[PDB]
Amino acid sequence: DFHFSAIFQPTDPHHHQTEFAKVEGSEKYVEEVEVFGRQALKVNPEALTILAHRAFSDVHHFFRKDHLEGWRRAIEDPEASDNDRYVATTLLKNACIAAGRVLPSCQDTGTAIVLGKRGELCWTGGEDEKYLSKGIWNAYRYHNLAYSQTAALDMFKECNTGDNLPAQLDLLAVPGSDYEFLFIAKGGGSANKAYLYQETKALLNPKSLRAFIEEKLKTLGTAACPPYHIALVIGGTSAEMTMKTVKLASCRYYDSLPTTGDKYGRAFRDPEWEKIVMEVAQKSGIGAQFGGKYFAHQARVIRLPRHGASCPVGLAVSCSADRQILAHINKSGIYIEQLEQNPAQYLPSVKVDLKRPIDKVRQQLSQYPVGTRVMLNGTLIVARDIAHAKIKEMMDNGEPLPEYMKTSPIYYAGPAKTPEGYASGSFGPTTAGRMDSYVDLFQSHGGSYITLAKGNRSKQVTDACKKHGGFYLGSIGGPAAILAKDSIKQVTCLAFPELGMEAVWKIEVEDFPAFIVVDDKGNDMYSKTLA
Amino acid sequence: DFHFSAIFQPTDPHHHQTEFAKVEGSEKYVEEVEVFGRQALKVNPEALTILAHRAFSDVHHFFRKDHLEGWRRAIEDPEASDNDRYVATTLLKNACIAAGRVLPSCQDTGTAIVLGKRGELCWTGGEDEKYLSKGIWNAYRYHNLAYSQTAALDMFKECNTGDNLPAQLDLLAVPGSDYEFLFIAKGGGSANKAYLYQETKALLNPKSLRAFIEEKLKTLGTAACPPYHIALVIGGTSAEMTMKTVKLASCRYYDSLPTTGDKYGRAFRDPEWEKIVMEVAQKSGIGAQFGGKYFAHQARVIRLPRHGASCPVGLAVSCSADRQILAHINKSGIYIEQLEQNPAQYLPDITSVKVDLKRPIDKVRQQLSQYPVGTRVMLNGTLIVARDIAHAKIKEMMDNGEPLPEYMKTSPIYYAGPAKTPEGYASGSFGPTTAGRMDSYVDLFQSHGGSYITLAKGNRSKQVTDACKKHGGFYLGSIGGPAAILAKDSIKQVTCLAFPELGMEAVWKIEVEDFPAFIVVDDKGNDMYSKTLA
Ligand code: SF4
Ligand code: SF4
Repeated sequence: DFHFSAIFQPTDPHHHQTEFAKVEGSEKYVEEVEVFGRQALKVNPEALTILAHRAFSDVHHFFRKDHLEGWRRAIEDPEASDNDRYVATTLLKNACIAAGRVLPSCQDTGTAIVLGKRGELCWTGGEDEKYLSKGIWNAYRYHNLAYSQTAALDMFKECNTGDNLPAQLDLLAVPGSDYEFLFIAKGGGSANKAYLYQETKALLNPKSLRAFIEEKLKTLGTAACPPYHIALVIGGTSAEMTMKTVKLASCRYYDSLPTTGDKYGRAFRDPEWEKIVMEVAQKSGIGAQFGGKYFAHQARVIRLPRHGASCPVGLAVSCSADRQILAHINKSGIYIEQLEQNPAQYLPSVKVDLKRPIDKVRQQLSQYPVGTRVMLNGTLIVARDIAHAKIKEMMDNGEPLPEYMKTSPIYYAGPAKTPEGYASGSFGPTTAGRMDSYVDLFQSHGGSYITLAKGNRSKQVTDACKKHGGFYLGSIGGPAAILAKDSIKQVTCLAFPELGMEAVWKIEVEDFPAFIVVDDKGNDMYSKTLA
Repeated sequence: DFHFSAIFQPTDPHHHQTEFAKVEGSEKYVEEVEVFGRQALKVNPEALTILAHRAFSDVHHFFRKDHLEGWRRAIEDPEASDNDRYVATTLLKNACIAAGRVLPSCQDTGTAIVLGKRGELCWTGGEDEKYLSKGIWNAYRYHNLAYSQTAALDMFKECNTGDNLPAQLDLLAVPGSDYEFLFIAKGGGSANKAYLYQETKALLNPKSLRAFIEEKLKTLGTAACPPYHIALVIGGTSAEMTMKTVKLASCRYYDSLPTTGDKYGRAFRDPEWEKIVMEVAQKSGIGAQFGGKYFAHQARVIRLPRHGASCPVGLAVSCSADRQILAHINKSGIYIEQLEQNPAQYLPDITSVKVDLKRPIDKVRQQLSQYPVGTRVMLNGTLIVARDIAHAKIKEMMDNGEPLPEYMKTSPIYYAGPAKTPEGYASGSFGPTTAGRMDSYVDLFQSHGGSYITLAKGNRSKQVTDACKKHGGFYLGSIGGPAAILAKDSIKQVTCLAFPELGMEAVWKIEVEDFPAFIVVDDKGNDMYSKTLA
């Protein structure tokens, strides 16, 4: 006989485990009514604007408890490495700066993602996407955030939309008369570490699955600013369903799922395999960015039903800029998840002068092995994805490598907007691996001998630095607000201003910490843990 | 100033270009009302059961015009290869059988996927998932389909749910008072060929993108029964959004999108790069399964906005079992897309080695050894049928010290499974499965004296070529997709031999006549895909 079984059966479908604050006076935006014998809710769509504005403001200055607790755990664990503690201490201090509500916790203030669940009898007037987008527009326009969205004018010609729109608006039809939300300000760096695998029954035994996990976790590397929230989804009804689930798992949205399967194919969380993921993460030695135990905060593993011929698998992380906020609108008004406003309660090198010919800097760096902590003082030239592409194009047309690529270390980065009275907006490093295809080319043409970013890099960069006498320095990844507040003293746009954050910048820095990751001798700080 | 721009802006948002039929009398399921000055539609949720039942029945017996036209193009194009025309003719003949409404067009009757868009003022009572699931349940229970969903009792212990549930139910909240739908009966073989790539700005120039397309199309191989509808999505706001878009693009759901971008980042279809995908597909020589021009029916290329640090890319196909149906409920009742009920009108107005399998297996190996890869054979006699779960069970037995069972050494091994048997028929639809999923067993089984001759569809990995060379083995490629005509014409008797508890994935002993295949891998190191899928 027929038995309906929903795939997802959370025991806490409305997230009662989360603490919410009500927006003062917001009961004026709602009215409970009774139509055709059923309870309904009229919602003034301005409530969606107010809510989205607040969610995408608060989320850049505060974190959840389970995120902050992980950084404290890395500081207090006797088994953590010195680098584990240094990175976690820096990120907590960064969070203390961000909680001042001026600088966002990361320069990458993310794609605006809205998961909405509108009850059958929740009546907004239907213009939900417009009103939500206006609230998002307000948050990014009137706060010191960043405009990160790139519009395609044709297949290859692009421009920044200038307002961080469009958002991703996933609005679902569900029972009842409320409106429930998960807002995510998703960094590009962790978005890029969402992976889909197409597997078979041969994966589905303990030995094969553990080897698979070990292999795939290494491909995350340090490129998305660990410690990670690691989410793994085994199965799914389609690739897109597997990937949506792994995103939500990484947001801890499915934490109240059952922990056992049944003959109807319901989804379940697997604590036994979450523990195995954490054991792999810890024993990997990758650590919180620079070697150690704290590759991962925590793990979520969800097992899904599958077509008998199929085994899609999803792997994704939430990065140091762990940014999501639950919310709901009901007959009492607008409620928004309460994040931690006092992160401070969780708190328990070689000097390199850049103000010289770059060959003198290269010579000093050559005296030290990979793993050495350095403090940089002087000028950095800032350039990432589009600027690198433009410069390669110039040289392909016979033009010289620009002077500003040959005088100073190249910082792969872009700033968020500058607060009034401040020298710099949040201004941390971007993922180095995206620039790997340029390094040998630029070095063979006399520049980019020293680069500064975050994340492990491919072997071609190690070979290039050895061939050309180059270096790759790894900044701590994630602490964009304290870097801006403490290290960055002057910021000037050098070239391609139309590129927004991706313009070429000239910045003057003091006490800028980094590690020598790749030297000029073929050595790589990550060669043992991320081989 | 603020300007709202929806990412997707189809010029035909309600699919007026699609022909719909009204379910007779279905206006009795709806009622127009007005509350708070606004027009609303009350919908008896039984309408969802009725609609889902008809959709997931019709779609297994009929195809859209653009799919059938693609097969006719492969028959009539002077540039099509001889194998292109043979494969396309076989698939059209299969569709004519399926149009008899008894046998489904493929044995893999798919995952039931529902994209629903419920208007703000469309009131169903809210139990949409249950009522849709009951209609899907009716369709798979009361027709000659298959129960394809595998429940996980724990991480590794599995069972079939026995009713092709759960469905994928993606119900969206949208303006208005109607209920619009796209139903997809998605085969596992093409679902497995949905790929996500994490790329960068370094990809986004003509030379790199063309090279990328060339490289990735080859990784599709023939594993999902081409000619393909190829969908390529460049960009996206997240991996899951990119993959949903490429799925819908493969269903031709986004055909009316704009063809140019703008400063607000709207999605667009790119006809120039669709033409490039088609050129790449055609010049690949991969062909409609066995070499030629018709690797692809058509292409869809959607360009999406992206975070500046990101460039997700999606690639996906719709296979020969191209199965989707649009539908909507409005004030006039239930409307469902009209598919083509007379596929025979696409067939034109107007050479193989006979292989007797009823000989010792070593005599069959000897005869096959006389011929080069690419030789078309006609098989007559016994096949032993086993795919994913049976292979895993047998390897598990061997790991525990048991011998390879005798029934794995007497006849060629057909990787396949049947749909339910129609009353009075020898077999339900019973076509081949994707061979590549069994690649890890071949060398092991051949080292223990069996599986010397395998029969399935799709190109295989190099380890299979090496095993067949080491052990004097062969891989025969059945045409992929024509499950109904294989069942009606070739498969004469089906008996369950072992592991009856595995259901569809039991070991079967079947007798076949005039079963066509190509020698894909011989016993000499040759592989008919070695040049096109190198
Ligand atoms: S820089 Fe690091 S912390 Fe910030 S969004 Fe990118 S991956 Fe996340
Ligand atoms: S056997 Fe071929 S046609 Fe049938 S569902 Fe699988 S890939 Fe599609």
